[PDB]
Amino acid sequence: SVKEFLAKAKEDFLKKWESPAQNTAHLDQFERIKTLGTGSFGRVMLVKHKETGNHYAMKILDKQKVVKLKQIEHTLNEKRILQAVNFPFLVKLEFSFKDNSNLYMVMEYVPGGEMFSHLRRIGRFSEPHARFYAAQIVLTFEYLHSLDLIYRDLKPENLLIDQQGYIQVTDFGFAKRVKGRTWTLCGTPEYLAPEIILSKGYNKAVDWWALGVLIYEMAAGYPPFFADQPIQIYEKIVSGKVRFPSHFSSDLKDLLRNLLQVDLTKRFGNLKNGVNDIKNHKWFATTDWIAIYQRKVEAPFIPKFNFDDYEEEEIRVSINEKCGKEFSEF
Ligand SMILES: c1nc(N2CCNCC2)c2cc[nH]c2n1
Repeated sequence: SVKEFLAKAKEDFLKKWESPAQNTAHLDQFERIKTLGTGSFGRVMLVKHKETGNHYAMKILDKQKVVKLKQIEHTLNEKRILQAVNFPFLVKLEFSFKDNSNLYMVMEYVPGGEMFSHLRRIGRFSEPHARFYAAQIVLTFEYLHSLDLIYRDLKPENLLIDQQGYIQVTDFGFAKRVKGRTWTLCGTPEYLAPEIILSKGYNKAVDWWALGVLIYEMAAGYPPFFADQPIQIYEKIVSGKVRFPSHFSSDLKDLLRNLLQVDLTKRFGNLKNGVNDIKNHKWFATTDWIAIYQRKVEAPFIPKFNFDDYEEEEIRVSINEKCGKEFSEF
């Protein structure tokens, strides 16, 4: 049944992967409300789609700046991945379009903010609460890896909490469709697997290491490897020593020791049994996997009807088309 679901999901993905979506919608169809985040070559705004009244998060990217920072192909690959994937815990890309100045990606609005912010506000989660969130990541990585996608950007900041208290994964900035090995040093230091830091190639197993870090951080209220200098963080990561808080259950420690396995060939999620070594672990014994997928489990936290404040700026669109041919495939 899981095998049957994933086989169908692979077919669905490849159809969209090989034949991308047509350009939909225009700027004036959305009322601009508030800036939700800013970056070097773009910003994300809370918008209301006028005709439906639906609220969305619109990513506005400055074309000239994308071209300047050599981010053309990165932008296109990221869009291509977003429009092709379909899973409950991945943010829906609703519309994409472009004008003379900007590229626009209109995504599902996730109102409850980042898990980072939730951790900053409430501290460590109980093991049952950590397990609720962990279960959604497991199923998400199961789905993504079945499509040969490595995520390689798991961190609390990239996990947004929806009105039902469920995770919506944003930021496909480092996501890569790869069969076999790759080498790029990308991602936040705290969450990097030893094989990313070291000169050797890596595969999808890096996502499972990152899951180990996330579960540790949720249950402890701090990351397993931290220091002021990234090099010092790396030294701790490669060394293979983790200190577990005294309140960590035996089941939690065993799962974490197997996820935070320095030898990628011995790491849970990367053995012959695959995801089942994680899903069937004693720590996940109480987890109803179907119920999590269907979002039928009551969440630990429902956001109040969450984001940090940013200064507002109007969308300026030039009367002359910028970088037209460069973004033809967008
Ligand atoms: C267990 N069950 C799953 N379902 C929910 C019930 N209908 C079939 C698909 C999925 C989907 C991804 N991973 C899963 N693990």
